[PDB]
Amino acid sequence: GSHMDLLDPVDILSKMPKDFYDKLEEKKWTLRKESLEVLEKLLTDHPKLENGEYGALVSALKKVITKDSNVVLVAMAGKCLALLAKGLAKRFSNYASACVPSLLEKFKEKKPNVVTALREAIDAIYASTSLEAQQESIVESLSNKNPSVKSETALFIARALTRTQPTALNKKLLKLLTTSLVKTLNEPDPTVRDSSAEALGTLIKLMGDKAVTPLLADVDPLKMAKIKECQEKAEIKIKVA
Repeated sequence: GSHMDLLDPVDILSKMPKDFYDKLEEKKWTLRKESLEVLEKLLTDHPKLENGEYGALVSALKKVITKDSNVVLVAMAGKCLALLAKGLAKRFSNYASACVPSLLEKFKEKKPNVVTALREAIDAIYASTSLEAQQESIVESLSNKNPSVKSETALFIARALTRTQPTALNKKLLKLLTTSLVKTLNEPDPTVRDSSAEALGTLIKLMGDKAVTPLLADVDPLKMAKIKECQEKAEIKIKVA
C-alpha cells in the first residue's frame, strides 16, 4: 500500500516550478534558494524517480555546486544531486562521468556542511558507475595541489571500495590505484596520509593481502601499520560471488 507506493516511479520533472531555472540565475541568493528548496522537497517526497531527460537539471545543479559563491546553496545543490542520483540509481549512469571531476575539485571547500553534501553526492553517483570508468578523474584528482582535495579523493576511494565487487578491479587498475595512493601516502600532510592509509587498508580488505602486498613492498613500517589498522576496521558491504 503506502510503502509499495514508494516503489512507484514519479515524474518530478513535470512537477517543478515553471520558473525553476530562471530563479537559479537570479543574483539574490534567496531566490536561488527557492528553486533548490522546492526541488529538495520533491526529491525527498518521491524516492523513486521516473525515466526522463535529467541533463538540464544535472547541469543546473553542477553550476551551483561549482560556481555559486554562497556555501548554503552549494550544500543544498550537493544534497539535491545526491538524492537525484539515488532516485535514479543506475538510470543516472549517463550523467556520472561529467559530475565526478566537478565534485572532486569542489573538495577545496572545507566547510563541513558542504563536505558532507559533496560526499553524499559523489557516493550516490558512484553507485551508478565504477572505478574503472572514473579512474582518470580519480587519479588526476589525487594529484590536485590542494591537500583537502587529495584527502577527500582518497576517502572517496575508501568508501567506494566498501561497495565494490572484487571482480571490478583488474591488475592494471589495482596497480594504478595503489601507486597513486602510495604517492599521497608519502605526502607531508598528515590528513592526506591518513586518508590514503584508509583507502589502502580498505583496498587490502577487499582484494586480499596476497594480491595487494607486493605493491606495498616499499612502504615503510610506520605507514604499513596505519594501513593495517585501517584494514582491520574496514567493512566490505558487498557480496562477491
